[PDB]
Amino acid sequence: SVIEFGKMIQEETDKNPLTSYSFYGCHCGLGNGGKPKDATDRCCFVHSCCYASLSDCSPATNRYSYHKEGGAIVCGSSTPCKGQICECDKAAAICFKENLKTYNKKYKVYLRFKCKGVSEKC
Repeated sequence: SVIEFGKMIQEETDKNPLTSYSFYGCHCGLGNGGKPKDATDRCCFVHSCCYASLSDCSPATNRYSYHKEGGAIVCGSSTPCKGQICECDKAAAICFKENLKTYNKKYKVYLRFKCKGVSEKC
């Protein structure tokens, strides 16, 4: 579910998930199309490809089981949907953290009409 995703983002990046990441560049959140802007936008791309692949699981609503024990996020659900959604959410949150060193505040609320250029096959 998205609030679990939100928590993971917080722990890794220390930024507020909705105001930092929901409207970032071309491919964060509801980000339809356009060439990715930077490593962060790309983190967001791969996470969409992650979620679409799990469409049946309803990844935005589906609560799973995870813990941040000893530096790492461990995905502790047994069943596939919950097993894999968590993996996606982790995969992104750690992606953001290691790409903070180029987090660009002028992409935070990016005007997406500037995200022109043919779409990216998942």
